[PDB]
Amino acid sequence: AAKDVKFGADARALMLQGVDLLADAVAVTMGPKGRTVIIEQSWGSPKVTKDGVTVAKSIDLKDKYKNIGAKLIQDVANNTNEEAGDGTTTATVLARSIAKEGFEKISKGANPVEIRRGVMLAVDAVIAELKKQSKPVTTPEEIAQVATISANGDKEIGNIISDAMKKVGRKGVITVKDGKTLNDELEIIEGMKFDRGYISPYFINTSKGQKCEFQDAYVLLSEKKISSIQSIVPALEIANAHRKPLVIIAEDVDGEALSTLVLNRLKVGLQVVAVKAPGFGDNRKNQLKDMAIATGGAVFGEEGLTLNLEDVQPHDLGKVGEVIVTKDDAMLLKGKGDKAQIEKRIQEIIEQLDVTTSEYEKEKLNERLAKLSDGVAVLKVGGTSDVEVNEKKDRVTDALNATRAAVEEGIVLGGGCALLRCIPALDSLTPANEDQKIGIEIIKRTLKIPAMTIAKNAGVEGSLIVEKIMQSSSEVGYDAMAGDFVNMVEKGIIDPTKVVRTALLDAAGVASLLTTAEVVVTEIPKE
Amino acid sequence: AAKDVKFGADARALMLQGVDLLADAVAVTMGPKGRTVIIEQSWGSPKVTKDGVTVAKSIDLKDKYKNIGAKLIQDVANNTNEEAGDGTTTATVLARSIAKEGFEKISKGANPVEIRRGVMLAVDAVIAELKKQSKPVTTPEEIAQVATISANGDKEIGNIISDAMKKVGRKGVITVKDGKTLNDELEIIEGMKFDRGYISPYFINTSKGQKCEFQDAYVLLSEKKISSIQSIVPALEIANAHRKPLVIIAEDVDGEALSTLVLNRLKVGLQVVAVKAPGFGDNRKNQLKDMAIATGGAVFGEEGLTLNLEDVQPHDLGKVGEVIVTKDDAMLLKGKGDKAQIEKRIQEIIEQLDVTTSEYEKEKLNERLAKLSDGVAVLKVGGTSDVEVNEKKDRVTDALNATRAAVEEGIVLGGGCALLRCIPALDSLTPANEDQKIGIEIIKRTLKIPAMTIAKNAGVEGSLIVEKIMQSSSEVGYDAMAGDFVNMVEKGIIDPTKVVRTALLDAAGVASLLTTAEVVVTEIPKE
Amino acid sequence: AAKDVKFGADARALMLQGVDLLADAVAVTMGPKGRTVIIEQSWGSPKVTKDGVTVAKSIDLKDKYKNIGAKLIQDVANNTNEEAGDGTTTATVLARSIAKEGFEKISKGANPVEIRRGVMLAVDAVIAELKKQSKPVTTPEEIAQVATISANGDKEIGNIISDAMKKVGRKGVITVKDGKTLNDELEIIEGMKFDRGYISPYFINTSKGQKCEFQDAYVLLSEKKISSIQSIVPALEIANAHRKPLVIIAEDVDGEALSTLVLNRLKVGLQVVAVKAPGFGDNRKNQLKDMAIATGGAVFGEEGLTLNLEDVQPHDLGKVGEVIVTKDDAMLLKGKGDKAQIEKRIQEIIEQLDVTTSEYEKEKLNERLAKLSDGVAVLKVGGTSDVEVNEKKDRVTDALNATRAAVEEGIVLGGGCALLRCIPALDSLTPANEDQKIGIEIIKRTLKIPAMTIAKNAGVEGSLIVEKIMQSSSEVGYDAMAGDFVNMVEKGIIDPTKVVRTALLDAAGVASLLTTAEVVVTEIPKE
Ligand SMILES: Nc1ncnc2c1ncn2[C@@H]1O[C@H](COP(=O)(O)OP(=O)(O)OP(=O)(O)O)[C@@H](O)[C@H]1O
Ligand SMILES: Nc1ncnc2c1ncn2[C@@H]1O[C@H](COP(=O)(O)OP(=O)(O)OP(=O)(O)O)[C@@H](O)[C@H]1O
Ligand SMILES: Nc1ncnc2c1ncn2[C@@H]1O[C@H](COP(=O)(O)OP(=O)(O)OP(=O)(O)O)[C@@H](O)[C@H]1O
Ligand SMILES: [K+]
Ligand SMILES: [K+]
Ligand SMILES: [K+]
Ligand SMILES: [Mg+2]
Ligand SMILES: [Mg+2]
Ligand SMILES: [Mg+2]
Repeated sequence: AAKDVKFGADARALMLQGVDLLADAVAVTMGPKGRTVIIEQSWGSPKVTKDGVTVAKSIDLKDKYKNIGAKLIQDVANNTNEEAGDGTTTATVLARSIAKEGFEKISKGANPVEIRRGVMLAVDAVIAELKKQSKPVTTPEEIAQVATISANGDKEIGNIISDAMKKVGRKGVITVKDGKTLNDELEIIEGMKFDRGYISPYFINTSKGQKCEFQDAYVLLSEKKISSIQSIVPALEIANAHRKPLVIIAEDVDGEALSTLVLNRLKVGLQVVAVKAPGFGDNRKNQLKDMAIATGGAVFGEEGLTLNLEDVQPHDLGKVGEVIVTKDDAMLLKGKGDKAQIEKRIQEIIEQLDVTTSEYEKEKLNERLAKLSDGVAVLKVGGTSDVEVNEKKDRVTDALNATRAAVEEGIVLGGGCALLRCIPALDSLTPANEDQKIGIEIIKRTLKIPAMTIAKNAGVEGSLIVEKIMQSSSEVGYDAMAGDFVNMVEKGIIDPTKVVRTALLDAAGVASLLTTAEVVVTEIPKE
Repeated sequence: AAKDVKFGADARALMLQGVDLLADAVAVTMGPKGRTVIIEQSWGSPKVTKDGVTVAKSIDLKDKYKNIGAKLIQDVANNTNEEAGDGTTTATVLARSIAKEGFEKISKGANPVEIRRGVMLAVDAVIAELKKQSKPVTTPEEIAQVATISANGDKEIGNIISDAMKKVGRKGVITVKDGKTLNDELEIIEGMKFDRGYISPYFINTSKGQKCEFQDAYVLLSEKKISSIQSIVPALEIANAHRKPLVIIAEDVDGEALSTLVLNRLKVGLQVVAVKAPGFGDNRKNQLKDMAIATGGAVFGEEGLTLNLEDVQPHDLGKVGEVIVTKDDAMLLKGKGDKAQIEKRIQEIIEQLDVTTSEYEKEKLNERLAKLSDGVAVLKVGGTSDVEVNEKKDRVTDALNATRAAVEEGIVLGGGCALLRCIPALDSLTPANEDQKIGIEIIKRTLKIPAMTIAKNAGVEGSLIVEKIMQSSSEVGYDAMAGDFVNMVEKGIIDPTKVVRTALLDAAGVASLLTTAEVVVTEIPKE
Repeated sequence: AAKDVKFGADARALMLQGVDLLADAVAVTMGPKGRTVIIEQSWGSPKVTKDGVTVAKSIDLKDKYKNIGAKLIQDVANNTNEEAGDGTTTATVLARSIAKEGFEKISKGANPVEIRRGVMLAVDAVIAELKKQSKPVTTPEEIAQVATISANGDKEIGNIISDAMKKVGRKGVITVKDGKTLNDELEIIEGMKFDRGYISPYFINTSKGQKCEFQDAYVLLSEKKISSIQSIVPALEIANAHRKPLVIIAEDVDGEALSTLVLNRLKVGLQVVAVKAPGFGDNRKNQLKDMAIATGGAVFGEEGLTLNLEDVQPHDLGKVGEVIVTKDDAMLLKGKGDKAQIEKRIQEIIEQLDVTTSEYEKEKLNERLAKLSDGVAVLKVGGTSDVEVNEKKDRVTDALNATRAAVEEGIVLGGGCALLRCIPALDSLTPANEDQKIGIEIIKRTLKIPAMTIAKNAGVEGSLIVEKIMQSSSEVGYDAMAGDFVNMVEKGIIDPTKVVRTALLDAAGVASLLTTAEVVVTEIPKE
């Protein structure tokens, strides 16, 4: 394949043109006053979206040289989306700013590698300052405010998320599905999440979602590994006799048993799924007992009152109404166990919580209580047509991800003012030479970009707004939706720290490497 | 694939051009004085229709940017057709008006999201007013008037529909079929409608209507799911040797059996279709044995006197005269079961009705007896050629859908006067800011469109007609066919409330979302 | 697929151009002085024809808009050909006239739907007048005149058809085959025709005609349905032993026996065909025993002196010289029954004719006598080459269809004067408004077209001929072949009523619907 080679400023200009095009397309959706982007779909209706990485991933350019910058910005946005789940537009605009400054600061005597090192040093200092200034979340009002801010100022989504996390706890399970009505509905379904996926992908019974879903499934628990075929055949016979699916939760399944299960499922049609038993040692036995009590079943392989898998009986297996299994996790939703046994187990765990003072035991008992009690939550998004339902689902997912991020770590000022207050942290750095000084100055100039973009999207002059923000007190910022300078914390314009630091880190790490190029090699287009 | 990105007013202008073209094509058919549209068919004679969604779905534009607006208006029309079954042209014209106003009201300082929120609020207020103004239907004359109005003023269609619903009840089953004479006639045929769609879309054997039509097909039943390939091979062999279609009524069809069926149908040509079994548990078995007696077949998989699917022999399966299957519902009309067993099960059901007094059991038994006794009504339309028969079928289907809608809910003034009287309901709203006020004004101006279009199609000026209507009393409207201001209720120009509110809701919900776009991304054309 | 949309007079002009082209091509063949059309055939010699439907079906235009009008006129011609079997050119010219008038009478204030309604009312009135003016056929001279007029003035064909219907009765069976000589021949073959097709397409033993032909076949009759395989296996054994084809005529054949017959015919090669038993109840038994005595066989399953099927013997099966069976009907020509039973049964049928006086029994006995006595008649068309043989066969088929139509219903004046005398019938109609009056006027102007076209093809001025005709008495018309005004009834220029009313109805029904169009949607041609 013949190739074309470009040298010097021409390649930089072409790649900067590509980066500018992609970032200008992306940045129109930033802020409370941003607008949407319509993307043509080949198989049906066009998709209307406000999500930054969704816009970034859908732009490919005919030119070979601009496509390089487009792909690099796409990489920035995708990394930011995967690591944090939010703040892709901020990463895109920061990447464009850093790339433009780096391209403009290249001369014959300049050393781009030392500029990259200085940029990395400044970014590390800013991240340290951000972590120092962070504060934790303690009240449900903060959760509601975070959810509302992340959902483009929709208060109903924030209230729904806050109520869901009240009902299922701060570490509960929340799932988003498309609805069939005009309003949003929240349903609380009992269940557990034991952080174990399926052993073999042959158990998948659907083509969409890549999950194994069974209804009214039998529960099979074994403390020890399943090796003998005769220890599992009667269970399969019982499951087939009742025409009900079977769920196998043991320590491990060897090759012979797994092959037999796969062959029976593919040929006969038995709905059998085997997963790894969660926990280790004592915790594994405790959690097996927990599911046995919850589903009304029993634990096989235990030393005390040992019950063998060979003489398995229908009454020795628990019943679960619905099972959902994926490659990362699996859930059993509604068991059929007696309430008395569940109450006894809960009381025993509560008593054991007050017996010993240790992090490990207390955390394990709290996890067991949460699994046995909280359950899962499902959110249904309503609307009239598919496009608006999809857009609302995107906003709800972004709000959920941002709320989880703000629960894991602390929160900072929103509206782009968090990065502005970290500029004085760059005054404590001592560059080793001129190039590190150039990099530090590039980062210092770049740190003002998010606030300027948010102000510009609102129809005002960003420079004056940023200058006024920097001259006010530490708690005063700009309210773009209202157009007034207000107390950010009191008005509830707050953002997670994780999203901000992740976006800054990814943008800097990719753009600084991009700005060190001298030669670009691309393939000649074919006919 | 390379993509093209457009910014600002260019994309909006192109999308508006596409929307204007599609809506101008659609709107010529609205009103009693509307005209028809000829759509070319690639496999035969051209199709002449007066139906709005049929015209809308058949317009695709070469330009990539106008096609987005075309697809969005097509989605509006399709949603209106699926939810209500009538009023697609009204939805199309309202959508065009809202889109044009929204595109005209976008400026640098405007916030389209708040405009959309205001539009939604105004639409909700108007819908509440419409629900308040509605009145129910009490006499068959109102039904005849509704059917006549919905059928483009054809009194014979209204009379025949009124007679049919008198004979089979207001909540019966009515079907439309091709006639072989010059006139329309009504016949009563016993049958059942079990309310289930088809498993796979590959079973469609027709080009028009998106349905599955077989004649003189056998019936296969299975209480349990069909999984093994060999459990279904003898039935397929029987269907092939007997050279007649086959119908499978199973709990579910897994991937292997479905793949075998679709490959056999595509390669050999067997007319086989599988649909989901209606009901659950005991009701499921009751309905399956319902249809077993109705067809004279047998129920497979039952615990008592179990009969396997592997040894199926033709007297173990029933026969039906004709099969109608669509994605939502399916029916089998003329079974071949003997009368004695049907009667004996009828008396056992009426006896079971007298055994227990409970809502669930009584409702299930009433549904079963209605299915086994009342039967369906078939309408046959007359004509000399296929084109006029198809046009009359479209009009009769629209009339039936509108009659059902006006039976479920109330009726309002026709001719577009229902929305005009709801304009004062918008004067009690207090917008939160300028943008919500702009949205409310957009909706207020849009509410006059249907009456103006109906008047314009009649060859007069719509503005003067609307102005004179708004200055008259509450019960006075414009008769487009006669050209006189008359009492709508006395003259019988009335519309269902459900159709009006559905059309308005879908039109607003899609057009307001469309009017918030800033960037359009389309794929570059290929060679 | 990209599509093109046209509005207003452009689409109407294009469709009118297409209609004018097709009708101008068709109309040159109308009348006694019409000319022929040569149509290219891709696989051999060109086809020379004078039939209107054949010419219409072979014109396809490159332009997408003219092709719509072409297809509509083709639909008119095909419907007229399928319904009456004659008068396709009249339908084509009437359709063109109505379409042209309707396109000319469209303005801003016009309502085409009311115009269509007025057209339908006018057509109904004209058809009622035509039915009033009809008179029946009573003499062979009228039949000869009808056949001669329909055969383009060929007296030999008329004489042959008159002789054939004299020999085999007015409700006899006449078939046309290719001849191998220079002259036309009529041959009389005894036989019976029971109006029943065969059960399964698998019995076809040829590629041309889609009919099953056996020679020197056995006859098996069963009063009841054949269910047991052992009740039929000896029949195939006897048929294979004598190496003769077998024809089975039973009430019905179940799936098992049909599959066995198909398998044996495909693998072994036995010439067996299954057909349905004609007649219902007593009539079925009477037909079965009549064909049994005609073929010298016996009827199995009769209650009195029951003869079983499992012990079937060669002498129990009738013998027939040859069998012709198709989808719609089947023929048994040369049975081997003894003359004594046939003559005897003739005597008892004649006796029971005079025993009771009832329309049902008298009709059944008359059909039984016709089947047992008349037989069939075959017409062989002679010529030197294939082209002129095909043209003569087309004319003979047209004459046969017209003669059958004139036997079923009455006759009216020919030469297009039948429609002229119905113009005053339109003066008694009172239109509801202006548009219905416009439609009535359109029909009134259209009614003069056939006479004008016939006169125009003769080389004279049609307007003067029509004006002179309307000023003469009721029985005076124009003789286009001789150029004189003569008494049409005396000279034998007469036409069937069915052909005229069918052509008028079809042409009006399609053209009036066509004239209401406003928008035309066509696909962009692909390179
Ligand atoms: N009312 C408001 N006034 C000022 N700033 C606001 C207001 N509401 C939100 N913001 C800020 O605007 C930003 C919201 O941007 P947005 O959610 O569109 O994009 P993002 O965080 O880069 O990621 P994504 O596109 O994936 O959602 C955040 O920095 C948030 O703090
Ligand atoms: N004689 C009449 N005078 C005034 N208004 C009328 C008259 N007849 C019908 N209308 C009104 O005109 C409208 C009829 O619309 P039309 O039948 O063209 O299509 P639609 O309801 O939008 O749906 P679709 O095309 O799917 O059938 C209704 O609002 C009806 O109330
Ligand atoms: N000698 C005649 N003088 C005047 N009119 C005649 C004479 N012979 C026949 N006609 C009339 O001319 C017409 C014959 O038309 P022609 O046979 O060309 O076609 P057609 O009946 O329209 O149908 P097709 O083309 O399918 O055979 C009839 O209306 C018939 O009454
Ligand atoms: K965004
Ligand atoms: K319409
Ligand atoms: K002709
Ligand atoms: Mg965000
Ligand atoms: Mg309608
Ligand atoms: Mg003729």
